[PDB]
Amino acid sequence: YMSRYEEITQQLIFSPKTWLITGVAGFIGSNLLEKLLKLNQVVIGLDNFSTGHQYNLDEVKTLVSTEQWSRFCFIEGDIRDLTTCEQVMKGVDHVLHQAALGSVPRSIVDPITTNATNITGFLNILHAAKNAQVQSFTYAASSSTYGDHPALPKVEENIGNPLSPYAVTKYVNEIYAQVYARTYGFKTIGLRYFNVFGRRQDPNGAYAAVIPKWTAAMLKGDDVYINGDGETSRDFCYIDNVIQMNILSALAKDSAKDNIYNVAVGDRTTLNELSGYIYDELNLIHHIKYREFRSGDVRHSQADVTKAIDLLKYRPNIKIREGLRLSMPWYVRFLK
Amino acid sequence: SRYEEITQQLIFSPKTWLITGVAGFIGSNLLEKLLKLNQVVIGLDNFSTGHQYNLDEVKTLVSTEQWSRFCFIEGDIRDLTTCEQVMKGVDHVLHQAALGSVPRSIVDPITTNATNITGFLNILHAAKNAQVQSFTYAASSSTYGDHPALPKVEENIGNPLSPYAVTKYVNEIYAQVYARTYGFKTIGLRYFNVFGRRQDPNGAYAAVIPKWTAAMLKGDDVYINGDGETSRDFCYIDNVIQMNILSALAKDSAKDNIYNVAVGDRTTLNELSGYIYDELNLIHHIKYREFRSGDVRHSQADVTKAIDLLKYRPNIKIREGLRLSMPWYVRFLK
Ligand SMILES: NC(=O)c1ccc[n+]([C@@H]2O[C@H](COP(=O)([O-])OP(=O)(O)OC[C@H]3O[C@@H](n4cnc5c(N)ncnc54)[C@H](O)[C@@H]3O)[C@@H](O)[C@H]2O)c1
Ligand SMILES: NC(=O)c1ccc[n+]([C@@H]2O[C@H](COP(=O)([O-])OP(=O)(O)OC[C@H]3O[C@@H](n4cnc5c(N)ncnc54)[C@H](O)[C@@H]3O)[C@@H](O)[C@H]2O)c1
Ligand SMILES: CC(=O)N[C@H]1[C@@H](OP(=O)(O)OP(=O)(O)OC[C@H]2O[C@@H](n3ccc(=O)[nH]c3=O)[C@H](O)[C@@H]2O)O[C@H](CO)[C@H](O)[C@@H]1O
Ligand SMILES: CC(=O)N[C@H]1[C@@H](OP(=O)(O)OP(=O)(O)OC[C@H]2O[C@@H](n3ccc(=O)[nH]c3=O)[C@H](O)[C@@H]2O)O[C@H](CO)[C@H](O)[C@@H]1O
Repeated sequence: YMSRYEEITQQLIFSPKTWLITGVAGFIGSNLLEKLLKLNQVVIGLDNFSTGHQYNLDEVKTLVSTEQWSRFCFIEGDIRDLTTCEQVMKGVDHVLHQAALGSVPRSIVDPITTNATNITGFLNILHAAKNAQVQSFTYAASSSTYGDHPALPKVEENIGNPLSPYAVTKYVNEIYAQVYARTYGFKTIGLRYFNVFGRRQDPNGAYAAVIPKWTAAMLKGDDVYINGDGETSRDFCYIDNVIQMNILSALAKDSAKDNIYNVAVGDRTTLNELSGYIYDELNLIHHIKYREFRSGDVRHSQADVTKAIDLLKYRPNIKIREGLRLSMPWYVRFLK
Repeated sequence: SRYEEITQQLIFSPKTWLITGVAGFIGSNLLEKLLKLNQVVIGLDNFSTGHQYNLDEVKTLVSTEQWSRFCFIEGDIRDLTTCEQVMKGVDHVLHQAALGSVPRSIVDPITTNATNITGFLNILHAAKNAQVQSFTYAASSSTYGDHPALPKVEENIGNPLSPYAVTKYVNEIYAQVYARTYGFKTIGLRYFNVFGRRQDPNGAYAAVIPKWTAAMLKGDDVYINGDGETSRDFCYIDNVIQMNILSALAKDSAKDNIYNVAVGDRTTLNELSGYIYDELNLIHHIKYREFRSGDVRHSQADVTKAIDLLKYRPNIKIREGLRLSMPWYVRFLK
């Protein structure tokens, strides 16, 4: 069970609130859209259809009641534009900010647009929220912030130098958030994600995350590439864990705010083991080439998640193996 | 001696310099020096906190031939196309364009962010793609933040205390990342409260020295935010010009590095009001309020790094600096 979460969701259903999800047509955003509409919350959504999709919002329509859906007001717009950020914050209680351009390679290839999206856009949204005097503010940080720090597991206090323009932007999100707490008393929570996966994560496009990437390759019967030696390790975290933690953070005690928390499970899968898992779970649904290391890459990733467990009563319920089983059906229906 | 050695070689084989923030306090002082060295100079400013009249002044201090190898473009660092075009044929970049003032950034962090981050990145990236010989940018002693140790060593850094402080720390991190992923080595200069000729005395954001000088001349109130025991390493302008040039022409091993630019002296605000007063009286010529929010408490540089790797010689200290600066202010404000 996820008791605290269970309690807070109950709390929400009785006294519903108005939420803003930026990046709401994206992977994590539309997943938050699902849960929040299933709790009868009023939700304002903001996306620009950069990496996000209309079909993800169309999917959530089929997944919820028409009554629940009529409380969703979606706005097409850009976080890089301040006035739209201000317009979108009117009467908002809780801010879940997921809008950004991900991908470490994307940021090497084009650090300028990545900067405007992930720094300027984050600040537009943060400032607008402080000005609107929202009840809470939660934003997507990253495990990439750990940079070249060698120790495992990864604790929130200890980071190294950033290895990618992507990492810089996300780290900058944290600095700004902390500084907003210092100067305005606006307390936020930053969630450092550790490779999230699950339903609605884009398998198409040159910048696809590894799990939906390999899944599409394996299904079609194409080559599956391993960047380096495959001993590179990750703490893959199924979406529902991220969903739990965003909501936990939005209704967190005040003393629990102005904090950074790892969002993961505490596990360590190498890229070799992962291929094996994505092979097995696709077999039971009835249907390898090594190259050089990706540049600006983090080597090993494993979260120490006890801070979230401690302060927020986070209870991670879904490990990678169970996560893949729940996700593979969705990907088959998607690429058929 | 190394600085004087360098400046001579510059006279003999002049290089092309890009100065961003050329119409501002530090930038215009760099202009005057470079033009006195017969350097080809390209200047970029948007006249935000800068001034056409600062250029006019430099024009009067330098011959008309030296003034003809100055190409000024009015424009904004926030626009990448202008950052790209201004890099044409450039040898050395001195990046000085930014919006200072901690209080400015508390009222309006979005605007401070756009210029100090977006604009900085714009100019970093263009120089990287232009393949210039060097890139040196203005960093800040503010990025020491809440770190209590004295003196201030480049390595030992605390939490930033303001939006302005963030932007200037971000400049360092991006510079580090560009060295990492693109092999483009830069130098960041942590300036420590610079003063001298052309530091704007007007407006709500004026630094202590020009502001206090202005008010003492006008008989207005002189305000000390808090203790008066709040302390700084006031750096005379000619020391900064020296570092900028030493950094522009560093050997490869001295690049991808950060340097404190200061003198190594600690001066309290109480002491400063006395010093400025002393120096104004010699040219034939106080209320306590609350601490300024997001202020750094004590600031004093250890400048041993710059001395070792860049052969820096901190020449002018507070007193001689004020004596050199005071006549400029009287003539200007009159
Ligand atoms: N996916 C991971 O494993 C992971 C890990 C760490 C951090 N994050 C962060 O989580 C957040 C969501 O990632 P995701 O996996 O859902 O990726 P995604 O690309 O599916 O979601 C991003 C969404 O933000 C929207 N967006 C981007 N720029 C925008 C703009 N300027 N204006 C309006 N909307 C904009 C996109 O259209 C998209 O809908 C991002 O901040 C990402 O950097 C993700
Ligand atoms: N003076 C100090 O005490 C001190 C200390 C540490 C760091 N710095 C930094 O040193 C640099 C020089 O500043 P200064 O002290 O000469 O102040 P200043 O205000 O006189 O100079 C700033 C110049 O940059 C220009 N500018 C601002 N935004 C611009 C933009 N977007 N596009 C083009 N031009 C723009 C302004 O018009 C002005 O000419 C800045 O980076 C400042 O933040 C100053
Ligand atoms: C540990 C870390 O910093 N994680 C962050 C990083 O994800 P990652 O870059 O870790 O996620 P990813 O799925 O892009 O890469 C995972 C690993 O798989 C490798 N790979 C990928 C595809 C392929 O076809 N073959 C292959 O070998 C890739 O080189 C990497 O080592 O950035 C993401 C944003 O996009 C998130 O912010 C993550 O938190
Ligand atoms: C130590 C530090 O972080 N220094 C940085 C910070 O300068 P500072 O903000 O320290 O420079 P400043 O000239 O604004 O003020 C210095 C001191 O003077 C005090 N004061 C000022 C005006 C007044 O009327 N009365 C009064 O008491 C002010 O509160 C502060 O304690 O930002 C500058 C650019 O903006 C530079 O980047 C400096 O490197």
